[PDB]
Amino acid sequence: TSLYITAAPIGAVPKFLDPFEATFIPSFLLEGFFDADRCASIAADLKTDGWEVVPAGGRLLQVGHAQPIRWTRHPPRLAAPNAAHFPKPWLAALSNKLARRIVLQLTTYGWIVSEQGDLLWEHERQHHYLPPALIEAIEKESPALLKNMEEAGWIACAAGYWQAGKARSPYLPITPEAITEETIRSMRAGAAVVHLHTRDLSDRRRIEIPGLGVVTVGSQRNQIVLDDYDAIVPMVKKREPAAILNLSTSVRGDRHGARSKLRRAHLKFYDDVGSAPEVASLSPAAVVFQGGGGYDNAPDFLDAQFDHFERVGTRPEVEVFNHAIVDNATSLYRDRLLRTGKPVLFMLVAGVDQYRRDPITGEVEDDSLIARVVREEISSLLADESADSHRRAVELAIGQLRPVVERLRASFPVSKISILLPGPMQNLLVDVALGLGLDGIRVGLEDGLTVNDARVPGGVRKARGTWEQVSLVREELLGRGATILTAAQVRDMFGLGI
Ligand SMILES: [Mg+2]
Repeated sequence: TSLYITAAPIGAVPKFLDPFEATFIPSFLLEGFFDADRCASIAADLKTDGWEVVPAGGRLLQVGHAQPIRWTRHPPRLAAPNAAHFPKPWLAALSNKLARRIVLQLTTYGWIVSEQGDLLWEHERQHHYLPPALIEAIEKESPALLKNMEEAGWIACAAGYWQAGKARSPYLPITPEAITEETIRSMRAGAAVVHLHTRDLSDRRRIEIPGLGVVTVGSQRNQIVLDDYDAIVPMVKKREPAAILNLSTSVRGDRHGARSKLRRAHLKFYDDVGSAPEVASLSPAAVVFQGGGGYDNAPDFLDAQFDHFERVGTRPEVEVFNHAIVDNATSLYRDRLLRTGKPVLFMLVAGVDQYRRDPITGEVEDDSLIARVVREEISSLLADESADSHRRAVELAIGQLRPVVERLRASFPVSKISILLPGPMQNLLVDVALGLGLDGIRVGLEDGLTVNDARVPGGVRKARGTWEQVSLVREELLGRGATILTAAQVRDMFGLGI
């Protein structure tokens, strides 16, 4: 059965990282150049922005970065511009796990893999830091590598604060302009539908630290930003009118927003475009992440959502986070879902651990589509990094999902079902989707920040963008003999935007 790709370029969780910014702040600058409370307040802000305290033992490579106050008289100029790189044999000296650790960190900082599998940094400035734990691992596995790095200008550091960029990407789009650009690139790479979030950047600010420059903090909080969509919707459709926009109505990060009209205020007729958004998310039960941060979807709220979607001509995409949603969608909300138009759309949020809470006792229990114990087994299998364990993992995933797909298709014979998986589980994505006879596959920085790349040791790096993940999933699908639908084909067969 033919497939359409959904691109999900922004999401709620990951953050943008500027690879030009300092990634390490030594404690001596913070404690020496500010008084006790100002030093303490900055530090708290760094922790809020994901910086972590590290002891001495790290390495810092810096070029053209610091302004004057191994410094001289001025920061060290031990590294000549454009000279820094990690030749493939440097990384091939390491175990798979350690090589991957390094590549993942440097590609978070904007380094790229060449066609020769070298790691390159293609700019004339940087302030890139590796923590003591990593340097220790390298010194144990390959003392010679560390000496090569030091000779290239990787310099020992004291204690301080490290911006690892965990769950960050230098390619995450968080502005209307960046989101429009990525939306268009993902479509050109082959995505038929683009699933969007916006972010509130109103709290961003620059902290200036002498002997280092400026570090930028801010929540980048997931928020439905009406002015951003007022920009994005026409900006996209002036260039690509075929765009099938699927707007998040989620209030992840903000549970108090879950009853508000705001959750449908971006689902309006956009005059500049002559249309409402094609698709928007709808979850017919509370979404309670085992990891925290969920949001309710109350029956009265849902009634209002359905009325609104029907009125403006937006097709719900049912976000199947949990078994509660399957139960509810196939029973009480069945006829309401048919009213909003056929085919009814579903997205299996597979691989993400979920609770269901008992209203009476307040106790929670597992409600995941892939039961947590099974999900945990799958993760363990994927960690074996073997064909034999991968095959077992696919069986387990398929085994858990098959009854869910059968129930959805039994209740909704005219339906389209897609799947997503979190980044570290995505090697299963194609096998699982094809194995289940699904109509679609979703990828993007919302779900995972990485891609496989056999050219580089360790085999894994940060994606260059959602468009790249789209490109790679499209290529794998085509190679398996699959048919990929275009936006224009998806619009027609789904009867969307009408
Ligand atoms: Mg989303």
